[PDB]
Amino acid sequence: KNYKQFSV
Repeated sequence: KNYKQFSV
């Protein structure tokens, strides 16, 4: 959904 998820 144009979604993005990142670990920081």
